[PDB]
Amino acid sequence: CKGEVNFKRSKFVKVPSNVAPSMLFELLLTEWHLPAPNLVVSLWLRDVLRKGLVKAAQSTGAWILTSALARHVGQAVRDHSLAVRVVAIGMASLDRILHRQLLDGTPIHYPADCPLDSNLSHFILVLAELQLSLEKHISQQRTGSSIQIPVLCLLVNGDPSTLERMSRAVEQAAPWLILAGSGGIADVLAALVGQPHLLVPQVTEKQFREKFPSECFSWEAIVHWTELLQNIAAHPHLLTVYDFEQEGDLDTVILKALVKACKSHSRDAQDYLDELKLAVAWDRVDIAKSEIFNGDVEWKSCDLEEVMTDALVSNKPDFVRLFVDSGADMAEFLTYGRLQQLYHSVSPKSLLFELLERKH
Repeated sequence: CKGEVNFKRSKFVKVPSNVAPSMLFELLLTEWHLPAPNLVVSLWLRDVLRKGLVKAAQSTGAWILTSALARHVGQAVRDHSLAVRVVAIGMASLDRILHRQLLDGTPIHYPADCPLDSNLSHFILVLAELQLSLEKHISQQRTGSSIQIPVLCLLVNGDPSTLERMSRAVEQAAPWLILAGSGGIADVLAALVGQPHLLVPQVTEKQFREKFPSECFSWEAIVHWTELLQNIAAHPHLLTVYDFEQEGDLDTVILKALVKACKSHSRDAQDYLDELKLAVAWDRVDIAKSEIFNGDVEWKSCDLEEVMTDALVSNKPDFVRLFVDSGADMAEFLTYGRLQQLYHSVSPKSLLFELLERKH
């Protein structure tokens, strides 16, 4: 069901039980008319995040999966939108929303002193399972020149139950990147990950009593969280702890984690190719060179060809230096058609474009 809230109208798509995974995706794509996401991330530290990435997202755009500490960041992103574009989707249930009967049965006034955040301009009215489903759906959807789409899990100061949300997500083939200083289950995660015996039957209780000792817990939930943690810690790939109290660049470790991730899933050219396209977007070319080409992958020219075109078109010289140095023979690459393409891919704003146009 389609609805509009003249609050400047926000879109509502009815999110029925067991909804098709590719249904809400195409609905938000078409009914909301947003551009293709080149990146998706599902939610000192208060400035590091909201400055280094928020600014570095403007270059290429991305999608941010959130739920209306959190209010400060919501207001921050609201302030960031005031100054290619990034979109936010309000995938949320209907039970926790107030005045749900008013919107169920045309500006639906839902003034409540609960209501949803009016900063968002879209929503999907119907929870963790939907998150996992959409994540696996986007991670499979190939945005291309056949190009897949990135999705990441940013964890911060979470609660205990999130481990379950992480547990299945570890099976979801999703890299996890967590910060060590957020102040919740993130810190215990950061502490308990490194062990000779990766398990922790009771010292898990030792730390959960050590960190956040406001509520007392039964031993059954403690041993259950212990087995959950033992199951989660068995995928080092998706798992990636880091610190921002000493030194970093969030988009740098971001690529670091994503790259090490696409390392394990498989070893192909096209496998690494999305990530290489990523570094292309981020110009973190040194990282990839040390990491991707020189790291493991022995490339084939015919493959990298496409990317090479991309890189050149970006006036992006260095990566070309490398890809050529990676053994790309532009002599092989060159085609009068290839140059025809390249030139037709010139900037319309360029006086070159105008001059060529007058010529034509």
